[PDB]
Amino acid sequence: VNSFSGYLKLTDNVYIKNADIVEEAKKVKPTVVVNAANVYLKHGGGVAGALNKATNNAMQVESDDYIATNGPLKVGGSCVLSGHNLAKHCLHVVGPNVNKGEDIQLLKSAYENFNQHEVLLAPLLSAGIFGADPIHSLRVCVDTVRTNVYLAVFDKNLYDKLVSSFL
Ligand SMILES: O=C(O)C[C@@H](NC(=O)c1ncnc2[nH]ccc12)c1cccc(F)c1
Repeated sequence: VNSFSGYLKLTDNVYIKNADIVEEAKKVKPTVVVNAANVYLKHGGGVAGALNKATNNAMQVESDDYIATNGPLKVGGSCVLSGHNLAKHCLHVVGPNVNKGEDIQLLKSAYENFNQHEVLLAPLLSAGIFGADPIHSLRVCVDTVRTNVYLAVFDKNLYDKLVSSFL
């Protein structure tokens, strides 16, 4: 039994809510919050910019040290860093950015990173400004993630569309 509230159950292990992931993280303080990162961990906009802003830029400072040491992530890859004031850990996951020309088949690989963690608060990878079909992303999520995932969808109209079209 945990502290997530108001989530709609989609499957045995996937739950969904129309919510700002930052506000959910502040309220729940989960073990793992997922960031929709890019390979450079440059947290400018979207989920990443919003999470980083809520950490007072500490996420960016930590991320720059990570990249200076290790180089960039792969599309489809991830790294575990601090969750700062928002969570114990942040799992930075790189879904493909279709607007940048990245391979949509890598979305499944991106979601596979979630399976290394028992419970996650996460956004809908590759949706919105990353340019992929969000209905497809939700289907890949449900068909790939086996651990317990609480999805926070920011856009209200999108949430309603995802629920109403879910198979
Ligand atoms: O509208 C949506 O859900 C899709 C969108 N999500 C957000 O931008 C978002 N989600 C939750 N809390 C948030 N707080 C501030 C922004 C924000 C998105 C776009 C690309 C990759 C993703 F993984 C998710």
